[PDB]
Amino acid sequence: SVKERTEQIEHILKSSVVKVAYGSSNPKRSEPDLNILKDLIDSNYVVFDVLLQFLTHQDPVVTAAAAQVYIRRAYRAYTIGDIRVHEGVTVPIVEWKFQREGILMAVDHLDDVDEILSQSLEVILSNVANVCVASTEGFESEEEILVRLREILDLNKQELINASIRRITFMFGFKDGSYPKYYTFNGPNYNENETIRHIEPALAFQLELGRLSNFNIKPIFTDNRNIHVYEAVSKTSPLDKRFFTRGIIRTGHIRDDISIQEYLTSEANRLMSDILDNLEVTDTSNSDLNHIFINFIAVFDISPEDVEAAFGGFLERFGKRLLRLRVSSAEIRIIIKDPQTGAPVPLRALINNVSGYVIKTEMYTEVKNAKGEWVFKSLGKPGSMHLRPIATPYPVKEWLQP
Repeated sequence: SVKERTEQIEHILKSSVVKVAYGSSNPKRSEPDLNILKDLIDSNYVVFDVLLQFLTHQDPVVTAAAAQVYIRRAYRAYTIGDIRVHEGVTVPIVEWKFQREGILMAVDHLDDVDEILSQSLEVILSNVANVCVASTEGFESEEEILVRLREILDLNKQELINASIRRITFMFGFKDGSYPKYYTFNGPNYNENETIRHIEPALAFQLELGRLSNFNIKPIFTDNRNIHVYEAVSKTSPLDKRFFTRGIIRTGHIRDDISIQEYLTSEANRLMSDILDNLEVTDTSNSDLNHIFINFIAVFDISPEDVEAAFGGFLERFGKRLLRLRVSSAEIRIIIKDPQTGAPVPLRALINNVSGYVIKTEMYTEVKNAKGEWVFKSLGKPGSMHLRPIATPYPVKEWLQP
């Protein structure tokens, strides 16, 4: 796959750019066919892991077709406008509108940023800036690479504001399969939003950090960038300390042999082990109600009954590890494709150790309320949160309030 996908993109981007037959030359710069890219933008598989490669490629016409992907996909749950491709100081600059405007830039090395930055800003808090770096051959530590960003930011600060930059994101490509890195900095003082590291901000909703609105969060950086760990402390009670962990699975390659059930289940396990590793290391001192949240991103042909079955025994299998770490509940978010309609239908497994004697895997779908809001709707018999809103924050231990 890594290779075959990477190969698949080269062709796929170029088929959008080709308008003509053999021999006859094509326009130097035309639009790219959406319909060809519509596979890549709406794909169930991962894309942002390699796609970044094809942004600082040779042909500038390609770069453009690759960026649309990045933006079209990145802002797919947004009503996107029209995209305009400029030429900047060195590299081209892509600009789009959505509902506010966004800038996208392509670079070769972090030393060349300060340059194009200021320039690009001449294209013009409510707007979005984000930058891809092709490489950082020159630095070593991460903290090293940051402090240059902190400069590169603090240096253009004024210009950044004058373009109403809500937030600016620095991306870092790869080719070996690693998911890119991301550093996003907010606001009128430009500063790392540490809580959304290593995710495009448009997709950040994936972590569902809103649901931690009753606690004071702090990330706890990790080798692994599918896993986001947060130390959380009740706003109303400093003794109610917890550890919310927010894993995301996005599928690179499904095998032929194995069913969807087996896939979900193994991929599922594979996180857990890492997840639980990172905890069996970090200082989880007076923790007590720790939480795991696996968010599958692909869409799947499995059926609800199959899904549920996929997670029978899931936790039981890590009994000790979960018990010493004091994890109590899990929550998994899977997306089925309706058998007839083919429409994607999201599910929600919720598994609860609570009432310590047995585990309980409540199941649910997501559905819009009468009022507008999305709502857990139990698949089976009414369960804990049958009409409750999906976006409902985690409640605090009230009996620790002074």
